[PDB]
Amino acid sequence: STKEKLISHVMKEEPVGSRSKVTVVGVGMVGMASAISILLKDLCDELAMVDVMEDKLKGEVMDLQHGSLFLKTKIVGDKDYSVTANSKVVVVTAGAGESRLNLVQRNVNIFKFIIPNIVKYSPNCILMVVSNPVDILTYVAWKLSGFPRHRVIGSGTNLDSARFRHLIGEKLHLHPSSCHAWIVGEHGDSSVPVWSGVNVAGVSLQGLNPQMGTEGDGENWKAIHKEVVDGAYEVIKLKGYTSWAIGMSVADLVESIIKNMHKVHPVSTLVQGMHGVKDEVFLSVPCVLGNSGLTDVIHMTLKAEEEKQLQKSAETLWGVQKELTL
Amino acid sequence: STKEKLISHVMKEEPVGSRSKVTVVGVGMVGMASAISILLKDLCDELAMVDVMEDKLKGEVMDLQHGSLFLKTKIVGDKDYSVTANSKVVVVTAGAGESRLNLVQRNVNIFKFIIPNIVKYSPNCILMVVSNPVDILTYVAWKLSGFPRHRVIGSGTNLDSARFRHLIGEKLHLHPSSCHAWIVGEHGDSSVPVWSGVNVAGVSLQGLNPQMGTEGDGENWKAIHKEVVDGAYEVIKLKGYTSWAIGMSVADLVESIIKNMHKVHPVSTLVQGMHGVKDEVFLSVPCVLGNSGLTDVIHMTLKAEEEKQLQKSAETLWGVQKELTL
Amino acid sequence: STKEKLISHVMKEEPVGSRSKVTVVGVGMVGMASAISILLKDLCDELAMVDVMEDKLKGEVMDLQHGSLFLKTKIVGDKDYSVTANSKVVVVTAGAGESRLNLVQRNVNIFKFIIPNIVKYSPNCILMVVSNPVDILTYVAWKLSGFPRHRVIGSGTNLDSARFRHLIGEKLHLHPSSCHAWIVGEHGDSSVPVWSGVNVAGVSLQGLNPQMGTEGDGENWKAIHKEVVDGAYEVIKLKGYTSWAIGMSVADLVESIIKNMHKVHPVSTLVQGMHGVKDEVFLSVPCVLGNSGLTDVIHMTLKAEEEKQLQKSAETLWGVQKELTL
Amino acid sequence: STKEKLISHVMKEEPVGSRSKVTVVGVGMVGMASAISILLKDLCDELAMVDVMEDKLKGEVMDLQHGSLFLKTKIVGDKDYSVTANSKVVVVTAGAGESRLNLVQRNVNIFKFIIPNIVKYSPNCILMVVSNPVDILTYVAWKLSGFPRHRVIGSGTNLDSARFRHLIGEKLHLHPSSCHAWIVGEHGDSSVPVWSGVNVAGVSLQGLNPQMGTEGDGENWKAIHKEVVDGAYEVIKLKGYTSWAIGMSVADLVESIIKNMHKVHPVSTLVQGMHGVKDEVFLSVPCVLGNSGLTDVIHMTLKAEEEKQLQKSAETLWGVQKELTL
Repeated sequence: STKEKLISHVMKEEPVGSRSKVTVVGVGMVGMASAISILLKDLCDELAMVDVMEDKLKGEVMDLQHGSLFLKTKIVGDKDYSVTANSKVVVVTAGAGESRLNLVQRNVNIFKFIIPNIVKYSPNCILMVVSNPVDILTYVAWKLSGFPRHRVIGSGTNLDSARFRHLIGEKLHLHPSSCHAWIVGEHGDSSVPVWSGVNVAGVSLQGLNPQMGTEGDGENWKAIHKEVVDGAYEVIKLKGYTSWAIGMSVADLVESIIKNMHKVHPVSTLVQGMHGVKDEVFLSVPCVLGNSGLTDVIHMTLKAEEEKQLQKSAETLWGVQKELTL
Repeated sequence: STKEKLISHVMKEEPVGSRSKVTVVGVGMVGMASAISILLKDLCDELAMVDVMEDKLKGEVMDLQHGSLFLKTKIVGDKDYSVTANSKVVVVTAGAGESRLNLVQRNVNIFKFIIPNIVKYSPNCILMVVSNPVDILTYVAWKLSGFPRHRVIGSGTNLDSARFRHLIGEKLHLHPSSCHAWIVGEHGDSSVPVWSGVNVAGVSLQGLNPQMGTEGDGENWKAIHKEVVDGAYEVIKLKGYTSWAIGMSVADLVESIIKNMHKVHPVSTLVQGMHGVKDEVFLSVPCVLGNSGLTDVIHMTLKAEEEKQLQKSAETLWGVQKELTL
Repeated sequence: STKEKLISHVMKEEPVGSRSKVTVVGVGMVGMASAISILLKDLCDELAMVDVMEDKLKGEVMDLQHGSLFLKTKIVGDKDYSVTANSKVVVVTAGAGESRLNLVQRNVNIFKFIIPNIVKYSPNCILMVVSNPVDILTYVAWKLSGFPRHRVIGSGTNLDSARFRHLIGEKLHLHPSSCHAWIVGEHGDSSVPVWSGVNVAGVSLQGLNPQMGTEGDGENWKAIHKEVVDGAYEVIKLKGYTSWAIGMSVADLVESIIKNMHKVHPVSTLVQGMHGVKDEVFLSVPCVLGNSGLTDVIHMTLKAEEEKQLQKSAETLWGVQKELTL
Repeated sequence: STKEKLISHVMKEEPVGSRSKVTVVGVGMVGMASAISILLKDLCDELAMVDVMEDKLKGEVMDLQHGSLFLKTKIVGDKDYSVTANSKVVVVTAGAGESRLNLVQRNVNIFKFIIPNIVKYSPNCILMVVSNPVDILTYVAWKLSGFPRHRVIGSGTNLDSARFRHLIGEKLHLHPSSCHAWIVGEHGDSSVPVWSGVNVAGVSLQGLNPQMGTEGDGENWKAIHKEVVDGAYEVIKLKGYTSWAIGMSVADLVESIIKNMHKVHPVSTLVQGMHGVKDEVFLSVPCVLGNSGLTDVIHMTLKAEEEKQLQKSAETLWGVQKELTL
């Protein structure tokens, strides 16, 4: 044949195979936005996709294969989980009148099928849980997977902190990366915007505006936080989905892991014994991320009323968790 | 306020404003895939979006604004075309039992509204036409815009040539960029896969397989070409749309223009007087692209039966064009 | 000829020419490290070099031209300053028993030849002064150039702040970008490490260690600062030059300008009227950078003894300046 | 301490350690240009340096450590080779009236110390030999290392082919990546510019100019080749060294290996049994590169007088080799 006339294999032993392999579970818009952001940034040597909707999957994966010229990653995708084998990272994005309990249980049924097959072909992978709710669901994945605490991570408040920095940048006319601000705790309505850490170039903003975040504030910084959390709702109440920002925040998280940067990200993780948290639950706090997974946590010096909010959420979170069939 | 306590403006004169501004017309999946690929690669200092579907637009643009932390481009989007002002590139992606004539006329009605508003706020912009059919539609945009030939470009056979190189890479187990092959002419069913230029490292493949592309071929290289053109149909017959590969091929085209690389891309452009083409029509041939737009065309040495295919398409293309209300 | 047989020019009007053009004045190791970092990161569409040592220049520029395949920038270099024409940014790196006064005057003689030729071919360029001393020398360039305050920038404490964040990252085992800390004022021995702004994820370090930076400190954070400033001396006392870190910090500064990011960098600029500074001198404070140049300055809330250090430096700086022949 | 108050380690087991580790042997300008290009492009998670000149080394490595903020790689450097442990790639750059025989033997003495220590801490590393002469020296490293053919690669004609494409781009006013041309065989004076493969967009140039490369050529294409090989000499006869282009060509080679791209590069490798080559020697031919190393070779269809040149070089190369003390 032509291939033979043209090429002679000069390697005796079997190829070592991919080494930065990432798998994205789920091909809804959140998976594809995660996948295309990962590919566009050259973060891994192989990207695998997986979902129960076989046709939808094959169309996504065929489409991305067709751009292989502008990329640097091998792309695979299949319904069988042997396609995900030997991943370093597995980003889980599969998802959901009705009760929160019960909406949670369904999402947990979904995880019951997925996790075992992931563990089966990627025993040493790091799980990065992305589907909502993320705090409880990272927990589910963690006990429902057997992995050591450090290999099970929830995306937590990463995007919201990003979104919070973006909104603060627009108010100030500064690029987002020059505005520093952190949102922690339970992702969504009950998250904690830590006003004492909001600074530009180490200059405390609350320092310049002591009422920042309170009812005495003449500039309604609290509404910015509310805007961050109403984020997904406003976008979906507009184009009927959310994806882009999340996908970019996923690739950001993944780059920190695969390049072993020891970078600090607000992500969801086991917080028992932090800030008075009694129960075994997951919440976002600043965490160190590398290729070992989540290696370290940062202890922010939180005021009493902020530790309190974190304790109340853990109770609400643990309320639901005790009701779960795992 | 806090901003004032913190920041003092030390520039007397008005800001010079964005200088690499790109606008993507249309927020279907092709526009967003073009937009997110452009943003992920840091290609411009401002990306603007525009579409008649105001709500859908605002949701897309709000979503991408929310990732501004991981990006380096200012993002705008509005229904009014003053938002597109001062673009360097305008990528047009808006689109369509029924006759091809009439499906074309509708797409041309769409262009009649769009083009004038684009020309109005970006008199010196380069148009890159992407919606199908692309050959006739780049033509429409060109006379319907008044721009000099070089500022009006059709994406032509860029992605298909890419897809062709990808498929050839999978057969050979080589990265796509090491397999060189060109598809020219009218985009779609009647395109020309130039077998004499198919090489790896300057080694002619047809040289090793003289029957390449013909009925005497023992390896059916012709079917690879057919696969490239059945591409969009197979993907859509699977996930119900196409986007990813096109978006990446758009950003590739845009990078070559904005960085002024004088790079060679197979794109659609005026071919009258090339290869015996009599009529005023657009087809893909290798073209030089820079920040001036499309500066040069390459004359491939085509065999007679390949010049013939290009002439027949131009007649079919000019058949439809003469019927158009412009 | 072959070119003609192969290519036909299809553009009637003159090319628009380069639009992100950067010029690096000086081909010592600092210029080349600036140039290669700028090129490796795709920041501009044309990089020009210039230096009085014609042969050395031509060898540097020929060498970088030879890698044009892995790059995306046009590369020029000449002794005549018409080669620098139409730059957006001009990074000035040309440089020097003896008195500081007199070492300064020589560097100022050097600037007297260079600046006028730069202004001549790039009337609207932004100057980024890099050679030491940088605070006085940015000043020299500014009055000796006629440009509005915002188009004249000194690299100030950018690298030192970077180096400070790197050293803090090694002590903490965190990536540099997760450790935030600022050094301001007069670059070198008398710079100010602002301990109140040193934080990881908004968590004040001085908050955890109240003695940070003082003689009561049980961890000698002051020595870290001293290490940052002894930086260039220790490296040169080892390999006989410094370049790499500076070059990377230059490209960082340049990217913020050319992509119009409105990002915050500690750079040297006019500080009269800031923090009790009476005299017309330049020092590093957090500054907003975009494609307009230096648009905004940040007012850090400095303690009295830190405003005092800045005032004393300005007097020492203005001591020398009043002695200069400009 | 502060670190403790701030950070709690939540990982029980030992970190997995770096996974894309590259080591550059040698801190002359070729090593640093290789190192800074590798770092600027985010290609590995750890870059190690090594050289017998301890002080020079420590100054280079300290300098690059100081830019860790703008980078994503951990940087190490030491005289002891345990610092190079667990590298995926080891780029060897250490180097040399007098005879070629004897200049070769000295370079081979140098390799005798280096190779064993490399093999000792990186038993499964891929060697990429860069120092001149490269063809014989890759050979030396190969038998003098014990590695399987595929883990021992010479940089061969990579840069020269790049330089050849750059020069062809300047003549044609096309970006280098759109001009395709290959130089093979023994690197330097006796290399083979394969005129039949010189094309733009699959269009044979020799096709348009049948005399290309010969004494009947009206455009002296042969002189372009001579210019490529006189490259290093002309640059050094100007600035007193060469580095930049080589460093960029090294990072290009390294990216293809670490991302497992299966990309085609003209590199030096065992050619016995190719094109009539009898002897055990190394020359450049198009080779497939991935994370397994050099997996495949391409058989170019060379005319008889081009196979002859390759055979004559192998004899000249094997002339010297038989004289070596290994």
